[PDB]
Amino acid sequence: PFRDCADVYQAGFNKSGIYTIYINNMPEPKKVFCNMDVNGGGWTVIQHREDGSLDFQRGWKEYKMGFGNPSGEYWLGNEFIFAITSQRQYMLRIELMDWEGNRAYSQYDRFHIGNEKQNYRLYLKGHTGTAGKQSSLILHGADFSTKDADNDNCMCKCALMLTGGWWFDACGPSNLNGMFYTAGQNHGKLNGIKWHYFKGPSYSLRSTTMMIRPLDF
Ligand SMILES: [Ca+2]
Repeated sequence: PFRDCADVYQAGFNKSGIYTIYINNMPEPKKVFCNMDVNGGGWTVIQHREDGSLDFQRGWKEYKMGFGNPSGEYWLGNEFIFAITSQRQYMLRIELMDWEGNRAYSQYDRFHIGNEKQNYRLYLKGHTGTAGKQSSLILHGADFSTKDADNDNCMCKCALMLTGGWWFDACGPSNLNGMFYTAGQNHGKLNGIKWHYFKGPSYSLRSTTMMIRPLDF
């Protein structure tokens, strides 16, 4: 029973696309995009953005259950992210592109997130890549927050200032779920789709993909 796109790959489907996966302890299947091209393939996409067609200003429940479509932009849903990352040890890669043709990535040796009663707190270790030398996600641990669930480390409400659902600190150095600003708009925006150690706190990115695979791939 395919638990993730790593399984899908090892069974010989080497072509990127929509696949269905059967996550342990989850009542129903789930479609995901599998990227089979990137490291040596194997990647379950957990979020993707590229055109702004999908709105990321959603509440806790939509963040939990997922929204959008794996043929385009989407958020896989926290409950599923937790569930997949409970099945084994996963690593996380984050593909990013700016408006001038540049591609960069961040990678994490180890990723998982807590369950809902842990506010889906992020845990990460082992940052490398070309999207900056420091990690733009906090490594040390942050809750997940959205407009209706204020779980950040700030006295202010970060999801309200920056939009979207994210592991905000006192809003920290990233928000890949902010507002999508188009070509030539990407400049001077404070609540865009940002990764501070790549392009900075006021650049809005052209495109993001967050994906996971097991260490033993
Ligand atoms: Ca707060």
